[PDB]
Amino acid sequence: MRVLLIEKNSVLGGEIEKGLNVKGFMADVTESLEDGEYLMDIRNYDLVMVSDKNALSFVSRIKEKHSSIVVLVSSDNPTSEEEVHAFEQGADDYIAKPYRSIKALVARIEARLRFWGSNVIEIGDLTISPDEEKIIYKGREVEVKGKPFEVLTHLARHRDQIVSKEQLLDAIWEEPEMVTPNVIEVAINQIRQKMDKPLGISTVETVRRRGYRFCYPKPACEE
Amino acid sequence: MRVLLIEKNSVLGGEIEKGLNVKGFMADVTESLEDGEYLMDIRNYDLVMVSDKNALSFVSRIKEKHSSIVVLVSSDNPTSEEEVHAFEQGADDYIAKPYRSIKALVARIEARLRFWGSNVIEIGDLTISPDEEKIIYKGREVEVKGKPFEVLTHLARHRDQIVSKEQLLDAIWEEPEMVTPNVIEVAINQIRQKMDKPLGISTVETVRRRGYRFCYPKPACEE
Repeated sequence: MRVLLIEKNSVLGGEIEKGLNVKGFMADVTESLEDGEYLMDIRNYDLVMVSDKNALSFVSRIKEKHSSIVVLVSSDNPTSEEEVHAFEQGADDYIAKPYRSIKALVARIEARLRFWGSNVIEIGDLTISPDEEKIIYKGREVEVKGKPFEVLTHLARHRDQIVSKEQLLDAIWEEPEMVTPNVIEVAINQIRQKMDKPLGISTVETVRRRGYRFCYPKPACEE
Repeated sequence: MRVLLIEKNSVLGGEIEKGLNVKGFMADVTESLEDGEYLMDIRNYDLVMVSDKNALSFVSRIKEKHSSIVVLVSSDNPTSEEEVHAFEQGADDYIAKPYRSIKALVARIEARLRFWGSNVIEIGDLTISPDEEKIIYKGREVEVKGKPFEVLTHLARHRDQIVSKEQLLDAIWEEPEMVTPNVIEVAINQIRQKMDKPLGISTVETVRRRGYRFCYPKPACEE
């Protein structure tokens, strides 16, 4: 996890840099959104913090381009106008720039995410965390954010149950996504040729009785 | 949903009372927390807010006695010492008592709770939401957190699956406790009599083989 501090004043970024260090978090200082937009492109950050007034525009694109991320905007003018705009535009939390006491700022970031990590589904050595939008295989952590991984998260949860072709559709989409008609055909034959490879364990059965039946692998129950 | 506003000043708790009401929310004003604690024990609330300063100890147990609830404490003295103690003691958010502009406070309560409504399991007209810890039957929402509640939600998720008797024993009582592999007959018998009463529809199949099997109602299909 990394923290992004978009501030032109290196002095204020200096104190915060040694402020979150106590939590063992990494801090990054940038100038205008341009440096933050170009710097974040090569590296992703868990906490997106920016004290720039044009933050409303930046957080707006960060919320839609990456809603699965935290945003902490600041402002030396905590007025009711910026308060509603911060939550309406798309801000996870807003702190008065003047900083109540540094530890007050980081403290809010700490309670926001201390352990940072969770998982809902767990089968064998494979662990899928749909709440945190994160898939793990063989102990390998991989991020997800697209239609190709969307289905991967679908069977990840509704596993161990019957799955018809219409099931993936209504569980994913087709018309609204302007996808190519009959997407279940190429999407399932490939996802399987791409899933059994990395996992190495089969967990899908094809039958004409209904469609595709997903069954948990050999007893993954602890001995 | 319901909102709880504890404030010794009826004038301030008054404006808020009729403030968020415009959003179509329900709210009640009380004096000391004693009234709120004696009023909430008989009625449950989703948003529990308090402007009392000695609430630190109260809001603290609220998270313990109700970690699945929202907590909004206020304070006419926004000091870094109270802020850290607010998140440390047990507060989801803290607002400077003076209120930025009422609507500003309600806006934060709305964004945090706009639609509020989800369910991981669904079947026919019955709805069950274990993540939020709540059972819904015949369009009636009811909260449960006793010993025989998690067991009901347990078979709700593991629906359409076979489960042995011992599994249930270690499912709710996994930590070392006086389980004595034999009380299951009592817990299962009590659940069967406590589940059919409310849900006039059976959803559990009892079979001497293996143990108890869970499946959706037999007449669920229109046939």
